[PDB]
Amino acid sequence: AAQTNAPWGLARISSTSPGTSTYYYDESAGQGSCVYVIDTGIEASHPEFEGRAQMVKTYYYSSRDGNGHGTHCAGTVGSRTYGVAKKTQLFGVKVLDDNGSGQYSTIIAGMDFVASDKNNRNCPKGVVASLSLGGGYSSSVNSAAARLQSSGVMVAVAAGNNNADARNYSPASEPSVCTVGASDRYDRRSSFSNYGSVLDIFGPGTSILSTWIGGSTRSISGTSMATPHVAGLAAYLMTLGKTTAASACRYIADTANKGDLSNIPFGTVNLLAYNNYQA
Repeated sequence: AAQTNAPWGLARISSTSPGTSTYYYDESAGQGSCVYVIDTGIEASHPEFEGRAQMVKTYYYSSRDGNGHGTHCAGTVGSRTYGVAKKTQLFGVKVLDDNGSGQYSTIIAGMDFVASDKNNRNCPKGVVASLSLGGGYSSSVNSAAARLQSSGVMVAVAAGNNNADARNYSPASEPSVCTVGASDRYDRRSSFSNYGSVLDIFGPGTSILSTWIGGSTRSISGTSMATPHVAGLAAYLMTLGKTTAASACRYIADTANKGDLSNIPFGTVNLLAYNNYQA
């Protein structure tokens, strides 16, 4: 399959080198795995989804998504057009306020909730979760990902805007999960990317065009956005039948484009993610 003039992210991961606008991917397309959008949830009534989206839990009053960045990244996970895993089902948790922030009680809550929910949904191919989130180191929030990870849910966590070493930040810091950094179209680590030995991968995170609340669609900037790309990709590949939840984070890392990046400070990884699709 070959969806064209594609968001550079999608195009980049389909391709061993930059300067291409076509997302190639399988027929499967991530059909039948589950992805766990842990953000400000989703506006599933957006056309792009076709009703593969649903708000499964909301630690707030209104399931309906307010901020949008939540929905946005669900779009990059698996909308029809902007999505990596175009055929996947998508499950909004709402752990965040509609002005971005939210309590660590309530993230851990929602990290613990997907460990539950995965039984209550049908995820033969396997569950993924995205945490386009984090803040200061907190051993709990890290355990709240390794606990989630130990369950057989592939967790993909963002590294952060802060241009530090990601070691300071949770749930990025965690050993077991997939920390993700962000490339720009010219294969430079974006300067808003958080780096470190901890990391295992760089997605596309600079200027990603995806869905947006109120039916619209737009382009935003963040490692936040690099996460689904890997998430939707791990959804894509657990579907193709190429890993468990616990082995994906390596197999994504093992089958990546080594030494493709510029702006890689010493210690940090030099991988960019790649769907490896012999078209």
